Amino acid sequence: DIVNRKVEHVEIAAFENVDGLSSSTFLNDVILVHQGFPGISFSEINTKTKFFRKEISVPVMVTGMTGGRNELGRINKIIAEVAEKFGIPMGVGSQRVAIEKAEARESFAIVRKVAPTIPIIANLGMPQLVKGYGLKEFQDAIQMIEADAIAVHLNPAQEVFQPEGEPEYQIYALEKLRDISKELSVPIIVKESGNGISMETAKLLYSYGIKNFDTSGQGGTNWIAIEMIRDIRRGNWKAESAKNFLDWGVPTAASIMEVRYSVPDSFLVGSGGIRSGLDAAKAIALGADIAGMALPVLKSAIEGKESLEQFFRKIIFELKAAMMLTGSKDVDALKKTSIVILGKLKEWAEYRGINLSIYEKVRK
Amino acid sequence: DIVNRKVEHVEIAAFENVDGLSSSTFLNDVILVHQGFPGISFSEINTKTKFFRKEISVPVMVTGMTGGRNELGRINKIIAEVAEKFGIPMGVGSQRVAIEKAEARESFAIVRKVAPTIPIIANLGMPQLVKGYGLKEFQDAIQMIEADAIAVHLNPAQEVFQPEGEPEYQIYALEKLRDISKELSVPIIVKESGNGISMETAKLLYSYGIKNFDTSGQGGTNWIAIEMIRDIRRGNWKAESAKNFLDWGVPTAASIMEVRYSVPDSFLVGSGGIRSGLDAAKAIALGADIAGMALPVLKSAIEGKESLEQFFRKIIFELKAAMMLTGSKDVDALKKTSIVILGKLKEWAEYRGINLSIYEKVRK
Amino acid sequence: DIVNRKVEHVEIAAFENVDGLSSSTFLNDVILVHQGFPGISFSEINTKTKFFRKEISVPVMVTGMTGGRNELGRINKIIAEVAEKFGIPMGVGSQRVAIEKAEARESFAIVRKVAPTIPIIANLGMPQLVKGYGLKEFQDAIQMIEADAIAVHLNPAQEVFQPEGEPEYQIYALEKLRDISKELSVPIIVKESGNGISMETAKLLYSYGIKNFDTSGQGGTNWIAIEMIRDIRRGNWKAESAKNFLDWGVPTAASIMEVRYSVPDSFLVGSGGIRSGLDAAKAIALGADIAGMALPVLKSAIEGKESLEQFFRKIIFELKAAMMLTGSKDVDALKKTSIVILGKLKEWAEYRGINLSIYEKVRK
Amino acid sequence: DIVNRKVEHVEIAAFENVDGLSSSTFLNDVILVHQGFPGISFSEINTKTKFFRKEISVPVMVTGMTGGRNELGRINKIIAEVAEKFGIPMGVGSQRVAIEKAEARESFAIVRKVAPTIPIIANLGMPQLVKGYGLKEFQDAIQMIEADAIAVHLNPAQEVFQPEGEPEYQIYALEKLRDISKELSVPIIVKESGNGISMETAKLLYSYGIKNFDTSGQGGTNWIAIEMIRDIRRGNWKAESAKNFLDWGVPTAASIMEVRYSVPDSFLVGSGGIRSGLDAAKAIALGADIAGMALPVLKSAIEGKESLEQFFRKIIFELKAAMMLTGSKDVDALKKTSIVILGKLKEWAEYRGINLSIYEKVRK
Ligand SMILES: Cc1cc2c(cc1C)N(C[C@H](O)[C@H](O)[C@H](O)COP(=O)(O)O)c1[nH]c(=O)[nH]c(=O)c1N2
Ligand SMILES: Cc1cc2c(cc1C)N(C[C@H](O)[C@H](O)[C@H](O)COP(=O)(O)O)c1[nH]c(=O)[nH]c(=O)c1N2
Ligand SMILES: Cc1cc2c(cc1C)N(C[C@H](O)[C@H](O)[C@H](O)COP(=O)(O)O)c1[nH]c(=O)[nH]c(=O)c1N2
Ligand SMILES: Cc1cc2c(cc1C)N(C[C@H](O)[C@H](O)[C@H](O)COP(=O)(O)O)c1[nH]c(=O)[nH]c(=O)c1N2
Ligand code: DMA
Ligand code: DMA
Ligand code: DMA
Ligand code: DMA
Ligand SMILES: [Mg+2]
Ligand SMILES: [Mg+2]
Ligand SMILES: [Mg+2]
Ligand SMILES: [Mg+2]
Repeated sequence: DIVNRKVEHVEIAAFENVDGLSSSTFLNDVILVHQGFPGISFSEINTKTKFFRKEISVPVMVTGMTGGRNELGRINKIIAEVAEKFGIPMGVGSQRVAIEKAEARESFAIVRKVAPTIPIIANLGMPQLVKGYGLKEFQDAIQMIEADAIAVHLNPAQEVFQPEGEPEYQIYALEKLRDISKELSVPIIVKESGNGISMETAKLLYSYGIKNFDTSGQGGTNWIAIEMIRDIRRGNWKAESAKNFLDWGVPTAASIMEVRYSVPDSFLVGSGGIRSGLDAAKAIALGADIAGMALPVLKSAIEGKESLEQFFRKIIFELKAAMMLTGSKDVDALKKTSIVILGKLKEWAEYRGINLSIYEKVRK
Repeated sequence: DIVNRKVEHVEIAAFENVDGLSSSTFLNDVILVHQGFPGISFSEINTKTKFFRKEISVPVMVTGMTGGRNELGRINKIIAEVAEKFGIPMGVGSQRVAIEKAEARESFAIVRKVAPTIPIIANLGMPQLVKGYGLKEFQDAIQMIEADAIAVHLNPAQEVFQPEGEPEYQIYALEKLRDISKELSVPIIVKESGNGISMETAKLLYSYGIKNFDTSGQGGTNWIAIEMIRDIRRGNWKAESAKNFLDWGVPTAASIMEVRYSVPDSFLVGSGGIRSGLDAAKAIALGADIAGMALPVLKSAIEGKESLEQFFRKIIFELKAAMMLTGSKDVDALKKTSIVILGKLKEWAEYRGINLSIYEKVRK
Repeated sequence: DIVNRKVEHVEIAAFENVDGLSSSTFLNDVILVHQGFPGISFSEINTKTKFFRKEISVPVMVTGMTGGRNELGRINKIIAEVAEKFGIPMGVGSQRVAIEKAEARESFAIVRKVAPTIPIIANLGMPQLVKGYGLKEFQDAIQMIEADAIAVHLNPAQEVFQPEGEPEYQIYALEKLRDISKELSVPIIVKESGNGISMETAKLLYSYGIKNFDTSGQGGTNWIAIEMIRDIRRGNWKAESAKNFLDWGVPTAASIMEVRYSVPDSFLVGSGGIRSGLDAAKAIALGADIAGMALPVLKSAIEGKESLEQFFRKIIFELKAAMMLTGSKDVDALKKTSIVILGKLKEWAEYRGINLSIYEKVRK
Repeated sequence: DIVNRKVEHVEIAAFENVDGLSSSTFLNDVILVHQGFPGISFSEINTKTKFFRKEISVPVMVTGMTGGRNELGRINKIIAEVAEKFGIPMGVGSQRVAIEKAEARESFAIVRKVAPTIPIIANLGMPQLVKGYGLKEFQDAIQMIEADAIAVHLNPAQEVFQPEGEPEYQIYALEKLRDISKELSVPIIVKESGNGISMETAKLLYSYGIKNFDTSGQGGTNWIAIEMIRDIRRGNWKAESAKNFLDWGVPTAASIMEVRYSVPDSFLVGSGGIRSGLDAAKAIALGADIAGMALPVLKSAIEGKESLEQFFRKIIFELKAAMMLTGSKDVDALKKTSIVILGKLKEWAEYRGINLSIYEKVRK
């Protein structure tokens, strides 16, 4: 029955209108400065970068989405085999459903069978830490796919509007997560799920030892929309309230700025509405180490292996065109390339006390 | 005949297009910062707060609207009994009509019969203070409903365009109000009626002893539109002039800032176009002690008791979602939560000498 | 034939779409701060003010438009008799046509027959000063209507696009104007004609003794558009060029700021797209001494005396509404009332070095 | 092969929708301040200016476009003979095609036969410098048309999306350019091609001795769009990627500021979406020495000699109208005339560290 949410989630995400619904990444307020003399040739552009103890071919990852039933595993299988082929890391979807039901397990393990070398990232929700999950459940999530890291997701907005949601985010959870991390052999990433990570939340997680963040800002998949749709579907009164919250959250671009600023040494995934290699380039230039994507990977995967391969080919070409046209021979140069910040993003940073001088120095 | 006006007011506000007509709250310029780790659980959120010497369940009030005839009293009955059920304060409409006609009295008194515990707020207009009302009339308004406070409304814009209107706001009235307040056993609130309270107005009222304010800013019920409609209806020439004034006034959000800034210890109702618990959260976060609402309460009340009950359930849920998602365990924490101010509201504050640093400290 | 262009000007201005065509006054960036406690009564509001040596009932004037043929004089007759009834000053149209043709004279003189007490303002164009006009022609313009002042118009944008235009604006014209002003027994006002007065132009005129200005900024009657239509009509190639210039000039609001700032002691008419008594209030609050209007007066005058009477009644009502609602018992108080400046006007002032503190003090 | 590309470029530029496609010059953020007293007469305005060792009649040039086949030469012939008649300089299109194929030569030489006195500017692409071209090729391009200068184009964005493009911009190319310039008897201009010159690029070029720049900013011909169209036509996958890059580049107005700022003594052509004499005047007032145009000259030339004569007549009239209306007797006075800069261009300059005070002094 958690298993039908799982398919309903994928079905609404894949086929309903929830991508950027009434929301914004603020990435239109970021401009990469064009260099008419790049100083490089396209063919010498190098996109390799570090992902924990592995090297990856591109600074992009697929973030966690699904798992829990065999048709969901077939999607994970297509994503994982193509991610392997391209040398990109892949997070799986929440593994709760496979801690609760042994028959859900293969729909996650298939990822590692088909992708033996790339970084694979486990996944469990914060609310499960408040309800009993502890070290052993983390280790089971991890071994089930021989993960190189585990992502713990924050989705309080989703849970608030979810018909059968669990909006429990007591501080005790962080004490538990900090303890669990002492004992785990792989790092923890804390990621949002469409509503973004602010500086208050990043400093707080940081105070409990978390150094790896995934912004998942607003502007991309709108989980408040997804749950609004599930509410409409059951005639649940919450739907009209969800609609008032459609634009709730920290935009992706602002979240990247807030996390890089407030935790200058964090390992940062910039995600939530990254739809092109140009978006990916902007995310990294603003301050992320890697760009994350979920929804468009799902939509291509459902179309098939070849559609997904073409999708990555296009993302990668678009990333390298942005590096070419900013004179960035490598990911490190991209992180330092010249930008312009305009509009609401600029007003957001100013109000929030993001001194642009210190900002430029910190993103580099 | 003032009784026909009372009827025509309700009918135009309920059924014509005057909610936010050519006007704006500026609340879209206020963003509540999302906290992906709230640090609390939904179920522990506490919405109680003080309203003078009483405790109320939710920091929201229904502000004054109607009374004067038995159908108007049936509306007041429904609002009051639901307000009583939910532990929320209720203002009644202008009681002038019941000072002038004894047969109008029961349409107000019904409120206290059906709501014996909640704060009830009496109502008289400023222009009646310059025309002979004094202490006794205030006391009669109060005792008629065993009121816990009396609201004196400012409606000069309305009066100017009213067919019918009395635009008399001589300073003598304030002298009289200050004198009356010496003798009254309950507090006075001064409220606008759709065009908002500016800093010069709030400082002037304060200089005469007024400490309780209700912004009633523009962007909600447009009273200049309502009178425009009454002018059209009678082929009165003033209609075309009212139309040029549709966007006149201080936007709610700016008014909240101006009042809180210029009278930092004021008790503040933030109202005028509050249409969701999210709007209510923003109002409180910006500087108000409570959020006030009138028009959407009227619309639900007209549909009936159950519709009105559902409306409050939804407002309260939305308020709590916004507290949850900012990590606000209680009203006091919401007042201090992180915000961003952008766009025209930012420009309005800057031009008016609202130093944002000092604003932050003052709102807390 | 000059007589024909005068006919054609009125016809295009009255009947074609040239009011505010692709242009803006920037008055939407000026907000008058609402005072919910005005401290006054509508009936005590005083709108009297000084116009040179006379008193006028309202701080509004009708600016120069027409004259030159008998049907044009019938329009001047109607405007003048209504202006007399209301105690408002009236400028006449360029009197060149009546210096050149004695039969054109009565169409100006009728103004003074019918309006024996109000200020009447004569009119000649700056280009004529470089083409032979001097003292005697000014004195002839003045005595023809026993004028209390003479306006000299600037219209270089119009003359550039006019099929038979004279774009001659040699500095010698100012030397001549300065000399003439020594000898004249009435004051000179220099007025633009839909393209506005900048600070450089105001300071230059001031250096030659000019102390009285009429901004005639962009956003109201678009004279470039008028000449563009005349060019289309004659298949003149210039029409396409005029179209690129439709939005050329200083917006009225900016021009009022520029002139009041750069010449703090000037006598200032704020005009160019004043369409309501609210616009008129904003213009005075921004820095003008009086609001000027031309096109809407022509349109009403063409419809008849009673239409024109109704029009002034509405402007006056709207002006007094705005004074009531800002707590302005008189014109002097309106000049000092609180405002907000936002948007492009704000950015215009900042780029042009208009320090807002010193601005606030100067407008007063 | 390349001859076919040359024909398809002209056809797509002339007849498809690529002029300003999803892009912007930012010239709408530049306002020339109107001067109601210009202090000059239209007939005394002088538009002459220097272009290296020649005098040209108007501060406008036609920038390089075509050549390579006899129908392309017939367009070159028409533009050249009209340019000659008007005293305006003309660049030819890339001469690569005529270095590779001797039959393409006459389509360039024709320009000098028909325009013996005006400056003619040769053209080669920067990629060819890394691919074997050097002094001799430059000298051939120059003698082929007895050029007064040679433009070297930057088009890395075009090359990236061009189906058969060569994105090779190694620093060695600049080393070679600098060496060539020692030996050449005419100056070098470095020009972009629709995507604009940033300060980092201008400083880098300057460091290798280049002092002559042509902004060719985004907002006019969109070469990324043109190549997108060629990719669509060939079902080449890159088209979808080009589409994501449609708004890539430095807007013309921003590029003019960046170059004039970071290289104050540069000789500077402002181009990329100059469509009227008004645009031309803005470009010069902002900091360019001359305004450049390509696409609208092509579309006129294709209609014929008389159409192109009419086009120039219009551009020059518009330019002079803008001088007239700013009080600019000559090109030098235009470069110093008062402007306002607003909106995104203002935010762009602030973010990029362009101090407006120092900007003003340098643009003069
Ligand atoms: C269908 C599907 C389902 C999930 C997701 C999304 C998608 C589309 N996402 C959130 C996802 O990883 C990502 O953070 C957000 O979707 C923002 O990225 P995009 O805008 O989708 O690129 C998500 N995140 C998570 O941490 N655990 C989960 O199980 C899921 N589930
Ligand atoms: C039908 C009706 C009639 C009244 C009002 C409202 C409406 C809708 N309001 C104004 C109300 O108290 C509130 O200040 C404004 O309407 C702004 O709130 P809303 O935007 O309507 O939530 C009101 N104000 C008051 O002080 N005395 C009054 O009698 C009236 N009457
Ligand atoms: C039909 C007509 C004819 C003229 C004008 C206007 C109109 C509408 N105006 C310009 C006028 O006085 C005013 O400066 C502008 O029209 C801007 O004000 P409005 O936007 O029209 O209110 C004008 N100005 C002036 O100095 N002498 C002239 O003779 C003319 N004639
Ligand atoms: C048909 C065509 C062909 C060419 C171009 C343009 C056009 C439209 N342009 C670029 C051009 O010179 C100019 O920099 C840009 O087109 C921007 O100016 P416009 O917006 O077209 O005025 C160009 N530039 C150049 O240096 N060498 C050339 O071969 C070409 N070819
Ligand atoms: C976007 C995201 C985190 C989806 C998981 O939602 P959920 O609450 O259904 O996950 P779980 O299965 O962990 O409860
Ligand atoms: C919004 C508002 C204050 C309505 C009451 O106006 P009114 O002038 O009809 O009230 P009263 O009956 O007190 O004159
Ligand atoms: C708007 C305005 C000033 C019109 C008079 O133009 P004009 O050039 O025809 O006047 P004159 O008859 O004085 O040339
Ligand atoms: C806009 C511009 C510079 C066009 C020349 O393009 P190209 O790559 O076809 O030129 P070349 O013939 O020099 O390769
Ligand atoms: Mg969950
Ligand atoms: Mg009243
Ligand atoms: Mg004239
Ligand atoms: Mg090339």
